[PDB]
Amino acid sequence: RMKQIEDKLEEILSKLYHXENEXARIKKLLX
Amino acid sequence: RMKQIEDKLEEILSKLYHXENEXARIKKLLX
Amino acid sequence: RMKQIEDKLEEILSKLYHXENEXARIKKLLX
Amino acid sequence: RMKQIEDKLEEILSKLYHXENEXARIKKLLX
Repeated sequence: RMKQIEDKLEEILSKLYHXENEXARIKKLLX
Repeated sequence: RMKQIEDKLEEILSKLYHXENEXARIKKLLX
Repeated sequence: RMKQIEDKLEEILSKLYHXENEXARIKKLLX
Repeated sequence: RMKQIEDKLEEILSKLYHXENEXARIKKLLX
């Protein structure tokens, strides 16, 4: 269950990287 | 407690999807 | 340690609510 | 593994502080 929790936290970190990707996209629209 | 933690992580993932919807709403205002 | 982890996840959820607060403030600047 | 999970949660919180850094930078482009 700890190693299910770590691999939920990895796919939270992936959906923060998708944070990062939108924040280059908005900074084209605004930068 | 592990399967309480996994179901806090699910309702963090839900509030990243609300990330996603706001980052659609801001791209109507800016796109 | 599980109920330390749950209360790190509470203070991640709080800093997603600060997500919501800024996505109110940017939507004043743009809405 | 609990104290591996807490230290994934710290490096999630760090990548939320980077939320905070960008939401200073966009609030220069817009404020």
